[PDB]
Amino acid sequence: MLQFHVATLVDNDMPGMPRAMQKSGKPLKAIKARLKGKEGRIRGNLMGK
DNA sequence: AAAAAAAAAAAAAAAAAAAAAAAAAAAAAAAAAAAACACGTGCCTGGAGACTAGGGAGTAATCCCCTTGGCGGTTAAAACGC
Repeated sequence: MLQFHVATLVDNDMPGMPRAMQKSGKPLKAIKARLKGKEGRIRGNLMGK
């Protein structure tokens, strides 16, 4: 479970790995979700601020 | 009048299609080491050549013994039938 919490802190988009459960019925938004994506920290905040 | 048990309110907690790259399994040919009937080699014991001389087999004559051939008399053996 410690490895599960560490992995979901790092990457919650890993297939074959149980998704982290948030309080509002959503998956947890990890740091990879903050960076990778069109609306991410790179494309939506550094590329397109 | 004081102690114990059940009921209810409050608080904490788990619950979509497409394409490139890599890993992997079945297969498959190529190439490098241990066996094994017959070939390579040297030795020798047996195969081969020559002379002697003799004794066992072939050849000639004879005969008589053994083998073959015929003719007749019941006749037991064979054949035929029910």
